[PDB]
Order: sequence, then structure tokens, then C-alpha cells
Amino acid sequence: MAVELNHTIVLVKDKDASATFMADLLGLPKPKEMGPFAVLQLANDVSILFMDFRGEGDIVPGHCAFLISDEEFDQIFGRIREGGIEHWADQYHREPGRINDRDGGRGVFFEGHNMEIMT
Amino acid sequence: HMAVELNHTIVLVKDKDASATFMADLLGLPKPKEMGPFAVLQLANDVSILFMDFRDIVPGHCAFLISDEEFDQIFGRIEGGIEHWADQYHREPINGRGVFFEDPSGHNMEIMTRPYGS
Amino acid sequence: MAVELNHTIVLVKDKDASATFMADLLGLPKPKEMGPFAVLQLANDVSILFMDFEGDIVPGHCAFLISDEEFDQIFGRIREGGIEHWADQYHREPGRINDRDGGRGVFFEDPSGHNMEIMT
Amino acid sequence: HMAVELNHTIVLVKDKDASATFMADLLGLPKPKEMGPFAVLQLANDVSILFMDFRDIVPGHCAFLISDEEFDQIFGRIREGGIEHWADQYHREPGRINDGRGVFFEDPSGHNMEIMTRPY
Ligand SMILES: [Fe+3]
Ligand SMILES: [Fe+3]
Ligand SMILES: [Fe+3]
Ligand SMILES: [Fe+3]
Ligand SMILES: [Fe+3]
Ligand SMILES: [Fe+3]
Ligand SMILES: [Fe+3]
Ligand SMILES: [Fe+3]
Ligand SMILES: [Fe+3]
Ligand SMILES: [Fe+3]
Ligand SMILES: [Fe+3]
Ligand SMILES: [Fe+3]
Ligand SMILES: [Fe+3]
Ligand SMILES: [Fe+3]
Ligand SMILES: [Fe+3]
Repeated sequence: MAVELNHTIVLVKDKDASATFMADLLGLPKPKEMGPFAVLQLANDVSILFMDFRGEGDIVPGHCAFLISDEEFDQIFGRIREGGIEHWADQYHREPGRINDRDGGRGVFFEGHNMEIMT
Repeated sequence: HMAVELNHTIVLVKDKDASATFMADLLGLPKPKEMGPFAVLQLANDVSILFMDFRDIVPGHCAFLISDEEFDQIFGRIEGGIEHWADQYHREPINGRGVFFEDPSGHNMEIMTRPYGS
Repeated sequence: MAVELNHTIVLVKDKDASATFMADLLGLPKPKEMGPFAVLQLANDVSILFMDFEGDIVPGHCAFLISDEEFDQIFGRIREGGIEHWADQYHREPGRINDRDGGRGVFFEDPSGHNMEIMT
Repeated sequence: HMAVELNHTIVLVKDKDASATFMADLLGLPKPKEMGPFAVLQLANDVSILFMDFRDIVPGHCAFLISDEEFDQIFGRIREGGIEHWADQYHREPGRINDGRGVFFEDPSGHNMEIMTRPY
């Protein structure tokens, strides 16, 4: 296939709080705001468009997952395990304080939108 | 030292199988793969949608980039009774080019082109 | 990596003959003219921008990935049109296709003499 | 029944090794592969550039789509490295990026390149 996912809208309680937190943690530039969206651009020709929503939001095992460097993981995990960010090895948030080693890589789930970083 | 990528996202829909089959069918993608509670669709830019059964409101949507030729083909099929709108808020029942529509679960989608010089 | 090839400019003796011929054979819509270029858009988020300037030294070539069904169609049109074709990038094996590497391939000329390839 | 894709194109340059290593380094790609007379660079959208020795004429170029963060990184090193650049494909606006965003410059072999963004 050639079709690409170009952008996807993510509903969260506070779009500005979500986007800046993720850009900071992921080491990305300041998010750009356009209309009702806070835009987080990723490297693979895709952006996440955060939008304010009062309702549900995210339920496990739902999540958004970011593929990163293992050098990036050790830094991001350090800040997670520095700034007191609750985290889990699993998408169901049943294993707090652990990382997984799924594909011989490393991975961790965190944050109220559900996130995942993986190598 | 790679730059950060969005690798996959889980999308909650009333019917993950209806959603996945319609999306793979319409976009020309291979048959969805079943993995745990998810129906998984792979896109070309190293990112996956994982549909999961649950219970979208506009202007939420997921948007797929295609060539103009694929846009004309897919929209030709959308020869079809699929409701469609030019805008993410579904107030204009097309607008590069783009068009918005719903899948059988009510999940909001968009197809769009980005031609040279766009 | 995530970096994509978004467009590339291809030098040909006649940009509109090359673009029109290639769009027709490949089953694509009529090429669009943009600035100094005749544009051939392909499906994988990349376009070929033909420009007047040959443009090619063998084994130089531009290669298109296509369906098995479309390969049979296009190659039939290649023989139906009397278009010269070769199994190899060096144009040393005229009149045949190859079946290398789990697929099929054939090399041919556009009207500018530019070296082309279709492959499955 | 896939739609037609551009799978690879071979690029004539003065030095295939200089061009390919330069391009992979700057774009953050893996080490180029050597295959016959070619140095092969794979891009993410299912297309490869195959560099070949030939011992660029504006406005021809190959254009690379990257994120805004990757653009600022690559251009900063272009700025720190004195590589010389232009805002335009005809190279009439030197020392400037354009505004997505774009910047044009050459590689060691003189191959014409471009990095570009297309943000939401
Ligand atoms: Fe704001
Ligand atoms: Fe999410
Ligand atoms: Fe995941
Ligand atoms: Fe390092
Ligand atoms: Fe990737
Ligand atoms: Fe969606
Ligand atoms: Fe959209
Ligand atoms: Fe793309
Ligand atoms: Fe060529
Ligand atoms: Fe080839
Ligand atoms: Fe066949
Ligand atoms: Fe068929
Ligand atoms: Fe492909
Ligand atoms: Fe080039
Ligand atoms: Fe360009």
C-alpha cells in the first residue's frame, strides 16, 4: 500500500496542556496552534491534532504510541522517573513502575490521555 | 538517533471489524489483521490504526493522504450512497483536494491529496 | 528513517512527449504542467517532474513498481505498440523480460530515449 | 491491484560514494549500500536513489520531505557548515530559506538537492 496517515485528531480535556507536555517530553519544538487544534508533528509525515473535549477522553487499553531511539528512551524515561510520572509496563496499566522488553527493545506506558513510548 | 515517529494509535469504534473492513476496502489496503482485542490497519508511513470495540464527533477525524488518481477512484466509489462533506465539521454536504465521510461505526475520516505545487 | 523522496526532476529531450507517453502507458491521468515541468504523480507520495534538456546513460533508468495484473497489461501494450524492450538495464538482451528476485521486470525507452523500467 | 509507484531512480553524479555518504549523513539515513555500479540510498516512502558515477543543471533537483524539527536541525548544520544555500530552485536567492519551508543546496558531487516541509 501507498496510503499514508497524514493527521489524526485526539480528544483531550486540555489541548494546550497535552501538546506542550508531549512536545517537551519528546524533545519536539513548541506545538503550533491552528483553529481548534494544537498540532504535534512527528517525523513520519504525520501529526497529532489535539482538541479540547469535556467528555470521556481515553480508556485503556487505548493509547497513542511513539517509536523512539533507545538513547531517546533512556532520556525520556529518566524525566518520567524524575518528575514523578506514573508509568506501567503494559497497556492495561496493571504493572506500575516497570518497563517492558517486548521486541528486545524497551517500552513504557504513561499518562489523562494514554501514551506509549517504544524502541 | 532516529527522530520521533507516531507508530500506532488505538481508535475506539462501536464495531472494530466493520470499521476495519470498510477502511481497508475503501483505501485499497490489505485485509485487517486481528491482534488481541484489536483490528489492525497498517499505513505506508510506518503508522498503524488499531480499532477496538467501544460503546467520533466532529471535527475529529483521521485523514489519509493519497494520489489524485486514487482520490478520484475512491471518491468515485464514495457510484455510491456514502454521505460525504467537504469540511471537517460536516456542514458542507469535496473541497489539494479533500473530502470527509464516515465509516460504518461513525468514525470520521478524510481523504486528501497533496500534489506537487500544492 | 522517516525521510521521504517528495519529488525529483528528470531531464528528457521532450518533457511533454515523455510525460504524456509515460502517463498513458502507466494508466495515469493526463500530466499536469507546473512551472517548467510536466508532472507525473505516482502513488507513493512522490512525483516525477520532467524537464526539457537522453537525460540518461545506461544502465541509468527510472523504475516503476506495479501490480502483476498491470504488468501483464502494460507489457502487452509494449509489444502491441512495437516499443523496443530489454530484460536488462544495459539493454543487451532485446525482446524479452526477466523473472528475477521473485518478480518480473522489463526495460524500455520513452519517446525521448529515456531509460525506463517496470517491475513487480 | 496496487497503484503505480516510483520504486527507484538512478542519479548520475561525479562521485557516487561522496554523494551517497553525504546524503545519508545529512538526512540521517543508514549507510549507503553498494550494488554493482550504484550506491543505494533508501527513502521511507518505498523509493530508492541509486547513485552512479558520471565524470546538475538548475532548476533540476531531488527534494526531501522532512518534519519542521528535522528541517531546523539539517539547516542549522548547513548554516554552521558553510555549505551555501538558496531559497529558490533557480538559485537566485542565495543564503536564504523560503517560506511550508524549503531550502536548496548542492552535495559534494554538485548534485542539486532540496529539503522541504509540509506541516499540517
Ligand atoms: Fe493555545
Ligand atoms: Fe491517543
Ligand atoms: Fe501500543
Ligand atoms: Fe548517540
Ligand atoms: Fe519509521
Ligand atoms: Fe479517527
Ligand atoms: Fe483533516
Ligand atoms: Fe508522505
Ligand atoms: Fe530516469
Ligand atoms: Fe532498476
Ligand atoms: Fe499475471
Ligand atoms: Fe484485477
Ligand atoms: Fe510501495
Ligand atoms: Fe537529483
Ligand atoms: Fe522542489
